[PDB]
Amino acid sequence: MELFLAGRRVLVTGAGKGIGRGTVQALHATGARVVAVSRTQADLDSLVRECPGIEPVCVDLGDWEATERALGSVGPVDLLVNNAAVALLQPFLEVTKEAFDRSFEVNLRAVIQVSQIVARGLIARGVPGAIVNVSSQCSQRAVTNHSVYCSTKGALDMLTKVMALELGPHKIRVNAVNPTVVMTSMGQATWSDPHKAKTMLNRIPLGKFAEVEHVVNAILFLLSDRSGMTTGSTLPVEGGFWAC
Amino acid sequence: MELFLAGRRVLVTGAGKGIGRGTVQALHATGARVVAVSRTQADLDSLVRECPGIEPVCVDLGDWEATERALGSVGPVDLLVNNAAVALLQPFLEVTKEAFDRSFEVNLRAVIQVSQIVARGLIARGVPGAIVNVSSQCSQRAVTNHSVYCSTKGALDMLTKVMALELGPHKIRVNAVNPTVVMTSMGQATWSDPHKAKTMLNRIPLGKFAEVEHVVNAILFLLSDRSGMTTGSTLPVEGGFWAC
Ligand SMILES: NC(=O)c1ccc[n+]([C@@H]2O[C@H](COP(=O)([O-])OP(=O)(O)OC[C@H]3O[C@@H](n4cnc5c(N)ncnc54)[C@H](OP(=O)(O)O)[C@@H]3O)[C@@H](O)[C@H]2O)c1
Ligand SMILES: NC(=O)c1ccc[n+]([C@@H]2O[C@H](COP(=O)([O-])OP(=O)(O)OC[C@H]3O[C@@H](n4cnc5c(N)ncnc54)[C@H](OP(=O)(O)O)[C@@H]3O)[C@@H](O)[C@H]2O)c1
Ligand SMILES: O=P([O-])(O)O
Ligand SMILES: O=P([O-])(O)O
Ligand SMILES: [K+]
Ligand SMILES: [K+]
Repeated sequence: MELFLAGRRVLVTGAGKGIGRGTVQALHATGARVVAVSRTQADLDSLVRECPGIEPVCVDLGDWEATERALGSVGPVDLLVNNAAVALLQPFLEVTKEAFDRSFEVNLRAVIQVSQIVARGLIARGVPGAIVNVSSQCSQRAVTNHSVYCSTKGALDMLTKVMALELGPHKIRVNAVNPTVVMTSMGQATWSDPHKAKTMLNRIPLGKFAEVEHVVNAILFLLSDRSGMTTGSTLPVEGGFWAC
Repeated sequence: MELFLAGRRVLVTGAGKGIGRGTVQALHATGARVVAVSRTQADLDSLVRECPGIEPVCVDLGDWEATERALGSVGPVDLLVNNAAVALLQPFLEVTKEAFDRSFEVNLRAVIQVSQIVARGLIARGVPGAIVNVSSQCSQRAVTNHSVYCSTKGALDMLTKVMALELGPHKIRVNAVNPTVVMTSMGQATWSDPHKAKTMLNRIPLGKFAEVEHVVNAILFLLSDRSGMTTGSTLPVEGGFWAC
């Protein structure tokens, strides 16, 4: 099923590791031109060795001022994948001001900032485009010790809908994908213990966690014109967790 | 908190046992006039003995024609509680035509028929009113062997919403209540295995099942003018089941 990403310029945040890195790889291989944004330069360095021709951009997206100086000069971007996030887990009664702030600055405020930059350029060129926000299964279902993280993702699902509403007349689509655990570093830091994992597994009808590949496939579908009448949506990649 | 039910005429379906029976008693105590509809006569005989003054109507609500003949002549009814239902549990691959038909005739078609009769009368008298549909936590979360039952409750939630929409201009509110397991006869036949109740109990934050009185409290709030701007909703009485 052609998806018409060959040739397009795509920006991916949090591309150094995990889902964002596999997204860059998938995109490169299909022919799109990629701008890889990430916090750690050594991740970008290896990625430009593996995926020749991408453009690396190293910046901490939690810093509004520094992001604007690094990204303002990126140029024409057709497609955008907002993937960077942090997961700072704390029981509710132990949540601190600093964990709150950092989590919201990276997981949500950055999503606004980068999206504005790409959406202003699409409008100025008068062309259509698409944005995918990587959310989570726990945007809609509570998990212990995840009150701050799950609130950013709950906020992100809603941000996705207002973006979709306000950007729809400029033919820019905006969608979220909501995966279950993925055994990236972020998932393995938390669900590596056979027992905690087990309690989640028993709730997943397909009886397994997601692979990076499942997530990328959903991302690529939502970026392509194949999903031309889908916007404001939250696409689950959670093996059926939300259904039961 | 005055909910001003005294003096109005309320119809309750499935009044012979469980939540419906508990609803009739609560209303009876508050001075409302109750029409009690149920399938089994002996259930209504003892109900009239404990709550003198209620009007019993004995009829099988799955029978459209008998219901019309039984209820067409019931008089001014201000408030309606659609509580009667059947739970015919079969694995999806064993669902039969008969279990399907019987479940939808009782759990949904009867809701339409009795609500039409009550809504027509209210509109003729030009007075406001309120309808509560008793739904379920399984209206939005799947449970094994409940494909038909959960579908009737999912249909009920949505019916509630269209009812709310069309009857809104006539000052009739329509809401649903969505309880977790309750240890009526309906709850005791399924969840009586200790290992059974355990699976679900661990997914309920308040760590217990619902009592009849919790459900009745919610029905009464939704019938009262205390909930005057609430229509088309599904109020969970499930100890937080839906939240995680
Ligand atoms: N893995 C799962 O269990 C899972 C489940 C549901 C949803 N998700 C979502 O999937 C997305 C990716 O997660 P993942 O598992 O791929 O995580 P990961 O393996 O930890 O990678 C996240 C990437 O984002 C980068 N990043 C984080 N904060 C940054 C910042 N302030 N500025 C620039 N880049 C930053 C990280 O860089 P550094 O490592 O250099 O900091 C890393 O390259 C997230 O939005 C996450 O919430 C993941
Ligand atoms: N108990 C639970 O765990 C639970 C959980 C979530 C939601 N709910 C909902 O709560 C409501 C009541 O449940 P419950 O536990 O109170 O059930 P129950 O104890 O079995 O009582 C149901 C009542 O409805 C009557 N009824 C059933 N079919 C009828 C028909 N065709 N015509 C006339 N009357 C009929 C029954 O009469 P007969 O017994 O004489 O047939 C009985 O009096 C239902 O809508 C049920 O789906 C119950
Ligand atoms: O809700 P998560 O922790 O499985 O992403
Ligand atoms: O009606 P249920 O969801 O308690 O089985
Ligand atoms: K997670
Ligand atoms: K049930």
